[PDB]
Amino acid sequence: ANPLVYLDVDANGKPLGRVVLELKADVVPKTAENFRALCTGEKGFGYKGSTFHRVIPSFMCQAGDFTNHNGTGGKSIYGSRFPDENFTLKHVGPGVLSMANAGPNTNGSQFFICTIKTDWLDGKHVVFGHVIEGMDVVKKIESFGSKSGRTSKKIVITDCGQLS
Ligand code: NA
Repeated sequence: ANPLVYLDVDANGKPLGRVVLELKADVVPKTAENFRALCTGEKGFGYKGSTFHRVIPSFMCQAGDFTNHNGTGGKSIYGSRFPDENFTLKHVGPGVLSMANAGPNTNGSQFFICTIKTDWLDGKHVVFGHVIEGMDVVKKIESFGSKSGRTSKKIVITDCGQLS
């Protein structure tokens, strides 16, 4: 039942590779389905053509603000925001896929892929998947970040979709 989706990512127009993510529809179906549909674009909008705007080495790579491209925007397939579904899944290490937010019950479209264990985010950010393949691509993304989050190159999700 768990979708496999993919992100194809470049830096300054140069492809970095493909990240494959499992979405834990068995634990957080509402959150998984939001991300799944934003990968396919089947609601008429989604991640394709948007950026990793905030990338912090030894922390995480954040993306999904396809409206403002700076961390202030994005929207879910349900509306602008939707509640925290649950906090069952934990930030157990590199490769965890989790919802960015602006506090309780503010999930939109922004998400992050961890590059370390970010356990202090447990109970505050909804984990909804993990990297199946392409953690080397995530590390390439991470290499273009900074401790401030600002990236040294424009990191673009050139394509995305569902594999199964
Ligand atoms: Na720190």
